[PDB]
Amino acid sequence: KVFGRCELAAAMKRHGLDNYRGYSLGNWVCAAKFESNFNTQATNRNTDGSTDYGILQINSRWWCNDGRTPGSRNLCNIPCSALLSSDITASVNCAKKIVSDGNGMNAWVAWRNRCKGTDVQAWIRGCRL
Ligand SMILES: [Cl-]
Ligand SMILES: [Cl-]
Ligand code: NA
Repeated sequence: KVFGRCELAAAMKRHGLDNYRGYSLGNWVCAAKFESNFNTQATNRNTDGSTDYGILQINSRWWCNDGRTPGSRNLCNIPCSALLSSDITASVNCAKKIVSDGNGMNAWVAWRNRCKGTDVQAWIRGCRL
């Protein structure tokens, strides 16, 4: 599923992400735009052989099982394929664990480089929430 901007914002707010660990909703929408272009089916292979999955590009080296990243962990206890669903519940729940792990949203490279320090409220401007 390719989300609209305000549609995704409402779903994330309906999933508890607004101000989660201090990150306003616009941070999460900005991250999803530049990680996946709001596409739940996005995948990208990394040099080390791990793969990133879904609307927030969660990496199989630590967070999910895809059967093809030897020596990796599955800290969200899910198959990586579950992160590609049109229902974003599994991605949101796993993102809550990532952002709690000490490094905040710096875990998402595109957030650090394209969202951090910008007017992220602009990403939810005009949405009914
Ligand atoms: Cl915001
Ligand atoms: Cl933080
Ligand atoms: Na894994």
